[PDB]
Amino acid sequence: PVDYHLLMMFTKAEHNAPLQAKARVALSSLLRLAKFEAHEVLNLHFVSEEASREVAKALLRELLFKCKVIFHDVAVLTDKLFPVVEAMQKYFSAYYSDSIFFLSVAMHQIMPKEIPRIIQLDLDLKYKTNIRELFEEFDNFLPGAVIGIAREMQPVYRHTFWQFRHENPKTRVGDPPPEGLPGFNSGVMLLNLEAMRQSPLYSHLLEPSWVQQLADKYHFRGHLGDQDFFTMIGMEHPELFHVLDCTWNRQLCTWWRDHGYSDVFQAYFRCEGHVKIYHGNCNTPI
Ligand SMILES: O=c1ccn([C@@H]2O[C@H](COP(=O)(O)OP(=O)(O)O)[C@@H](O)[C@H]2O)c(=O)[nH]1
Ligand SMILES: [Mn+2]
Repeated sequence: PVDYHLLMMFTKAEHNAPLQAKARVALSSLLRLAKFEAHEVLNLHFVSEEASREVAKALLRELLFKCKVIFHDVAVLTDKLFPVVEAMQKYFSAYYSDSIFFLSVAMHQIMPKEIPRIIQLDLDLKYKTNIRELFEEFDNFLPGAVIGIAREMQPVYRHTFWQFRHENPKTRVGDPPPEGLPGFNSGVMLLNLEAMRQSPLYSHLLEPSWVQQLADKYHFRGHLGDQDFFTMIGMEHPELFHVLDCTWNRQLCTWWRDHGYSDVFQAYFRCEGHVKIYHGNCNTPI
């Protein structure tokens, strides 16, 4: 048998109608279109609390290749994360309870060594293709590339990196694609735990003094959590990241188009081609 792992955040879903609607659109599209071979098996991980764990199990019954469903305890992962991720919530969430928002960053240390690869996914997504196809992007990784991640389709990182761009007028940090680095979106993340455990550079970029050094270089104080870490790391060492085509995560949020970036917005939001996964971020309907 061959294992394919997906991870999803499903916290505070109890008495949440907007969230449960999203998780219905997401999980229904995922499973209705997901097709695997008979020997191999799809593993669906969830980090949820006892309360939302019930909500998930109840939702999966309506929608059930074998597909094993694993539930991770929110508190257990948080408690495991905290000693590793304390020194970077003061830069990317600029107190203890909010350690679970940096899960992707330390996925290799939290997950068992038995798991070599995982795809962490948002629940405001809509799947337009078979999810087995996305796993094929792992093969397109360069050696020394640890994370598969789609680029950010809003000029958020213009505003976040403002002081660095103010000081470096020639920089590509915060610039639109294809010539510039717009930053990353955390909605669809291909985490190569095997590569993460083995990459010395990534092992060092997780350390406090390194984080401090790099945040200070970019004058970085963000609020986007794990997404902020990868994005900032992506500016220094872009080769750690395998940039997924925009069609694998087409964010639909247009907030910044109407709140300051009307002119440059398109250069970030643009994504030509047949969409494979939609991302209805900032509550944008699909
Ligand atoms: O109350 C919540 C809200 C969100 N999420 C999860 O965290 C992810 C990030 O939230 P959201 O989609 O709002 O992020 P955005 O893409 O809007 O920045 C979602 O996909 C959900 O899986 C959660 O567990 N509880
Ligand atoms: Mn989202």
